[PDB]
Amino acid sequence: GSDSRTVSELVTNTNTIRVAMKDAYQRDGKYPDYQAPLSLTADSIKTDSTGIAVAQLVQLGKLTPDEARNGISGDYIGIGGAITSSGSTINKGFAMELNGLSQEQCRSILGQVGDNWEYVAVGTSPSGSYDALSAGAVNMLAATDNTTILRSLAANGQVSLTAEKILKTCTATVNSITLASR
Repeated sequence: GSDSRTVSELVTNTNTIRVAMKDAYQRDGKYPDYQAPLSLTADSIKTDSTGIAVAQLVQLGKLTPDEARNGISGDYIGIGGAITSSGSTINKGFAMELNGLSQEQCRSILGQVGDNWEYVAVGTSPSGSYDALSAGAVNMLAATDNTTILRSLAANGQVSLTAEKILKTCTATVNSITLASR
């Protein structure tokens, strides 16, 4: 991406969070349910005990508040469950949602991270909201298309998100990216 403020930090945070999520939870074989981080502060990320994943990671000492934050939206990063089969009742994956992105920010982020996640989708969740995560566990096996469900565990779902392909997405004025992994 271009020399645009904050995008490199958010991208790096996605990596840092991935490492921390694996360290905290992978041994359990399942990941935490979504709880909204949208009212957290730099204080309360250290104290909230309702099950917000970034708060858990900070309280485990595996992450700090700046590493948990989306500086583009000004929200702490949303993290919820993801499923790996139809009608599963276990979060066998996790999903993180990056909200409040301009077209350029969204494209830049996809150009840096896209092919490092086995599920990638683009939505329209604004700053202050996590529309995908609040809707439920993310379906990692939804069929891909060229605009919304970009990479998934569906048949032929590990699409290479080249610069050219990224031109077909992030096309709204307000965009969001959901990344998910086993």
